Amino acid sequence: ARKYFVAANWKCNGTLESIKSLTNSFNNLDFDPSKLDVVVFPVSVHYDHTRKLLQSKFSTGIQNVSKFGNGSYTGEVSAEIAKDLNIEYVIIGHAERRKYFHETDEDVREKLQASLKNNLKAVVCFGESLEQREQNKTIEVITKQVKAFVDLIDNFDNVILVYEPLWAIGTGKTATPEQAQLVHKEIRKIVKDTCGEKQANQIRILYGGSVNTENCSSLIQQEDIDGFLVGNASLKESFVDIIKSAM
Amino acid sequence: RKYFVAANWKCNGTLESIKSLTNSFNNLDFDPSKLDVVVFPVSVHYDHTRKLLQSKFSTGIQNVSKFGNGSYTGEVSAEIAKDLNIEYVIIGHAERRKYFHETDEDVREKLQASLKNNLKAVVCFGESLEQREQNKTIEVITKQVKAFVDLIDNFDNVILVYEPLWATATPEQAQLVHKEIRKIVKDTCGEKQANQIRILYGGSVNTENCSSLIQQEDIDGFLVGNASLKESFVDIIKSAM
Repeated sequence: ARKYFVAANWKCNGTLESIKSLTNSFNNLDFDPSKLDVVVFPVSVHYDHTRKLLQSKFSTGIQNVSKFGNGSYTGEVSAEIAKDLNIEYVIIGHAERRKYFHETDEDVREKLQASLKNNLKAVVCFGESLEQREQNKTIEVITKQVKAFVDLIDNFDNVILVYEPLWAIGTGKTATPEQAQLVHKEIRKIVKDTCGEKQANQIRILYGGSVNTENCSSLIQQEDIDGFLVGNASLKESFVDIIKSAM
Repeated sequence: RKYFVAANWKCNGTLESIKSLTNSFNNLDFDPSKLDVVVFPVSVHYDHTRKLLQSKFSTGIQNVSKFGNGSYTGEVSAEIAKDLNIEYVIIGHAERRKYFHETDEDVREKLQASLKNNLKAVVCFGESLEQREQNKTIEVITKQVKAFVDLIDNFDNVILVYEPLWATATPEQAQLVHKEIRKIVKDTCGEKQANQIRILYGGSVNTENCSSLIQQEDIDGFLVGNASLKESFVDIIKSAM
């Protein structure tokens, strides 16, 4: 049994009073952190505020980390600084950062190396576009993307994979649980081949497409879906029910 | 115009190093009504640094998003910065132009967003070594400044920074570029506006060279990097006192 993993990616949202209440509207929900991981990823300038308000059962992290260490990189947050602040998790390679800020697989690899080097846990995202899927390149692109960083994973509890089906985000199309499952299986096989069977069976793989209260239960019951990276729906108080689906 | 001395800590610091350095700084007496002093820590250090620093010190962040709130994982909107009462933002720093491909279009959009949310902007620009070697210094800087200068409303609330990426720079060279920068503001904005606007030197500034830079007619302060990590930074503040 892999520990399930449910993550709130607030993205660029929130406003002091908004957090505060939502963090309290969580919080009341009882769960055991020894059996289920729950991580909240607020905006960097909300981290301290959100960490204080959330109870120890909730893990926290930030939505990006630098590929450079400390030094002359205006605007960046190093893994070193994140370590010092006891920031536990980092998100790496999110589709939005690949798209809008030109993050490559080389960046993902380097960000992951830096994060592990400073005892950080990494939520690493990847996935294929619609036209890559239309040409039966799903397995090809995902293999390339995963192989870009997968040889760096030391402890397989501390690195968590996220499949974001870019092909069914802002495109019209929509992924069924069976399709997600089939890709998740393939992702696990890639980890099996490159790292070993035990490591592949240990590693959490989350679904990072559109997750809400309506579809969450039918996704988590899939064999190789171990949780979610939730966006839009993690801004709502009902997110607590998405946590209950993995409970 | 008020002189303006800014600490750009870049990607440096620890909770402890900031407790002491911020205490060092607090001891130095100065009047915020006569001299602006801004500290730009890394985003995850902002709250920590704001609490420790006394009200006389202004604070800000080292970058801001060009998008508003929404699906932009990793970004900090001017909206969010407003809500947190963050006063200043740095825009268009050389390191972000270089490593993260920030353009003049980005600078312009980040500035618009910042003003739109009542934020003060420290806007950087400057020419590379090869641009300087081909006598394009004035050309590049004119292009870079003109990219955003038509957006400035209150000329106390937007502060220019000339960073000689090409380096280092002597005070005469800096002064000559600063003069040209002011002229661009003068004849593409107005007289009271160019004489109002602060223009900082953003190259390597330390205790040795700070005094000879600030005495130049058109140098109104600094954006200090490396040297702003030290307790001696307080002496760089004294040079503009």
